[PDB]
Amino acid sequence: TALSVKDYGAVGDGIHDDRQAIQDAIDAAAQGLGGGNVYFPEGTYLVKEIVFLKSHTHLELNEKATILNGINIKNHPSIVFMTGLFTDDGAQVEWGPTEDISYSGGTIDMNGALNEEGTKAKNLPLINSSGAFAIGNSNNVTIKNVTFKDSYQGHAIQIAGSKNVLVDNSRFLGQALPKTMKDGQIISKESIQIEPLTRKGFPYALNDDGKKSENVTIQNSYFGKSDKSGELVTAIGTHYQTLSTQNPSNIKIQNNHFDNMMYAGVRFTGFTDVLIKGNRFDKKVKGESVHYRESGAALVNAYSYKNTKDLLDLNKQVVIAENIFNIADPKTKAIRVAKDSAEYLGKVSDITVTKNVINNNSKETEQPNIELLRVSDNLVVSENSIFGGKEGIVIEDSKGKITVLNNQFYNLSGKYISFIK
Ligand SMILES: [Ca+2]
Repeated sequence: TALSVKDYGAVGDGIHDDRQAIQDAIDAAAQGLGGGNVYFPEGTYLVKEIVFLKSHTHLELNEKATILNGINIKNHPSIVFMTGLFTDDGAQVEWGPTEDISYSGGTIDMNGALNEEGTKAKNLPLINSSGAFAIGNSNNVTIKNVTFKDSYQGHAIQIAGSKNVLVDNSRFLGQALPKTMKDGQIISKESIQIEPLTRKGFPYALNDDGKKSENVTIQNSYFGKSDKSGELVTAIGTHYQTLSTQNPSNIKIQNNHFDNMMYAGVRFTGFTDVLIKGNRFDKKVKGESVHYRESGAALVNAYSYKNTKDLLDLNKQVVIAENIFNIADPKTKAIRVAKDSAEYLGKVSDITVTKNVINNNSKETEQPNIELLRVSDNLVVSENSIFGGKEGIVIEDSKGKITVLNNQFYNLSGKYISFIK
């Protein structure tokens, strides 16, 4: 059995800085004591600086254990757990490889709920963003049964340059968005981020070689609002790639429930070999939502980074199977896969959208249910079933073997299928 965090001087309270005590537990487990295991019994554990995870350690937390984020330093990350060293900006360090870390149970309160004004986080006034994990250059990482409360315009989890990562049976509740944020900064806030390892993408380290993430599964988890703040913008994805980034591959997103996102459940550019299967996406009406995007939304959005100069490795091998969407927002698309402008040099291909079910019961629906745009070869769109809305399927400017077979369309007002030239 495990090194207890209390034995190392963590006090259960709102108030005492437990950073050191917790770090000391971890450092001892790292050596092999308590057999790599660390246990957090019931409490609220305030940390006022970053805690470092260590190779071959396994943390388990009581259901009534919370980690409370009290990192409140100007020009400094406010991320509770990192898999490598960070002190201050401009003192970044290469992160060596780390492996075999597991983290299980309890809450992390990322503590970013807004002030009564809505310009800054109540308890963490000096910060620019809050979040729970920065996983860079790691292997075999399990995050399981955890409740993630209230990131402040930030990524609850960042998975950068990391292999064999699992997110299981967790919940993500609350993303806090200042009134002042422009749309471009809002939609870059994925709650779980899966990205190549670059300094621009992952500013916590020196690693800049663009190494991919690999074999990354997000499953059996729930994403929505909290009591203290509104709905996640984008549950899972990424919004950056370049000629030097190697594309995150074998990405499985399965059996999750994306409850009323502002923008997306899954939105990404630069992935290869992804599976989005048996998920549930709900989107409520503007009126029943704390957060809502007036420029509109797309629950699955496999899109193409804005570059007109380079031949990018754009999305390939995306499978979107057996999901179900209930949409009551007239402004929301269920499924979008795109090369967004004819001006982009890369190709998007091997795209299969199958056995999905969409109930769109919105009033005066302004959007198509499924949109495939500039897909170059191997496109299958099959045995999907679509209940309600204006247009059904739209396939636009697509070359190659295109299979469209045995879809069903019900009580749609506008065009079922629609091929555009
Ligand atoms: Ca520091």
